[PDB]
Amino acid sequence: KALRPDMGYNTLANFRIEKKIGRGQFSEVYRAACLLDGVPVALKKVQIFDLMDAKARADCIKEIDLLKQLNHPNVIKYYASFIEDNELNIVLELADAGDLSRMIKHFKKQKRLIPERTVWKYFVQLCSALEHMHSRRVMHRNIKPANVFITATGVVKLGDLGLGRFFSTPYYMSPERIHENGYNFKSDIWSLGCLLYEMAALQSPFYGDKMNLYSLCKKIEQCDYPPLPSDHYSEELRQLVNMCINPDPEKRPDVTYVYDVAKRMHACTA
Amino acid sequence: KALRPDMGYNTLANFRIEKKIGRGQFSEVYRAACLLDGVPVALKKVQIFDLMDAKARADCIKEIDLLKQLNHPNVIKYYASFIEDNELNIVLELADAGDLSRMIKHFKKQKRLIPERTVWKYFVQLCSALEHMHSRRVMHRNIKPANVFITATGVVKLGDLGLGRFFPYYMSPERIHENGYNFKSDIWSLGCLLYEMAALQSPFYGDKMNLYSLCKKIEQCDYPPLPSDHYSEELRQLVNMCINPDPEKRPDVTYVYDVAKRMHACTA
Repeated sequence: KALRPDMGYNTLANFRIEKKIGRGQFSEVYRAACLLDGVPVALKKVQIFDLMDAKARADCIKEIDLLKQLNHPNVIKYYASFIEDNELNIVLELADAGDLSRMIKHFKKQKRLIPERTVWKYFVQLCSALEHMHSRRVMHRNIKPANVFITATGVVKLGDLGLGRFFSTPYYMSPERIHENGYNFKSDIWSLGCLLYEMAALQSPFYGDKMNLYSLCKKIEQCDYPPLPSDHYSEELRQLVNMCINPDPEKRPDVTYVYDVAKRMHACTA
Repeated sequence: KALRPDMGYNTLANFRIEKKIGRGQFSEVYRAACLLDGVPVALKKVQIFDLMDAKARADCIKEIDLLKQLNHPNVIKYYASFIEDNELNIVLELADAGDLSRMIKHFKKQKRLIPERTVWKYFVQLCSALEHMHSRRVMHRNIKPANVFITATGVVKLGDLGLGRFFPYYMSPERIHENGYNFKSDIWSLGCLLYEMAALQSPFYGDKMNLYSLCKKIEQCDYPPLPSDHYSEELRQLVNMCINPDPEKRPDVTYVYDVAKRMHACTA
């Protein structure tokens, strides 16, 4: 099909698909380049007709409409969404950045810890991102190290694809997932708490080895995680983690509060 | 006009107009509130059926469709555009805090120069915004301190109050020759704005300023040189190449962004 510059990012003719890089319940994801400007992008084809009922389709369209309105230094961009060839086509940023997963297993090999000062540098940006998202009534739904990208310069980008430009049972299970299959805005806070623990501890709070799913549910119920070392990490980091990893969603702080703490701690640690 | 959550940001019903904040040749801008999320927005109403012929209507629609694709932290986001009550309605990111115009005046009244460190801190963000617009083949057409918003956190938001892009603050040579507006016309504006950040006045400003003297000063690019004691050769040379009568010899925004990024990294 022939180029149509008037359409910009809103037609498949302006993209060359490279390879499939992902399959989901409802979607396939590709690496593509825009033909107008040569920018590498992720192209998510969602079967809103062939794989969803009417309720799923409408809710998914509403959600993508909100996501492509976000405009924040620390969020992976949704560049476009349009219907063509009977699918919802979503064009997303692939960032020139490593995922926090990679950085974590790096420090692990080198038997070193991320100093509290760097942790706050990264965590304040994630919190800035999530505050932006919750202010437009958008839940993230999969906060994990694989979805957090860090640039050359140390700017954080939160995505939901787990795919950078160059390198690539949900990861942190909440009590409300275990018990009621529920996910709300406070479920993002739970995950954010677990990610702050993982940056300091270099492993998930509910990690273990053998690990029955049943043992993993028992530990989550009791919030039974190894305490962080009080010699390496302030009481205010360890407390923020404890407030976030709370079995009751209602008792977890809102992201405004977590962002405010991250901002005070960035300020007094830099 | 009563609520409809299903219709989203795409009908006037889900918005309360709170006051006018802008007026252009073909448009009014309002501060408004989304009743679905309590988020405050700007609402531009464009008179595509009363002040416009078919050509201008079709051009203005094509442009709005390209503008709503822009997505950059330093560019005012366009959330939605729809036709309702016989206008083209646009729902935009509101930047209701300050702007470069208010900052420049603040420094002017305090009889203080803006430190070069601070100039690059704001200027690299404006360059970032414009590199994004140009990469998508979108001209700004109305670059001036008042259209450069600044959030509480000090994030630059490049906007356009009253779509002055369809119609200046910075008389360019390609206005004096009537010649019309292109990508390198944005670069002229950009160089004048950098100058004004360092001098606290437009490069062609005068007390008893009048069209004759202005046309002469643009013809010769006659602006008071910046104090070499306060502002680097790099900053002065970057102003110098942008303020050039020939659009084809002005640098492209990628080059200006690259210098700004490198000058920012150095002075911090």
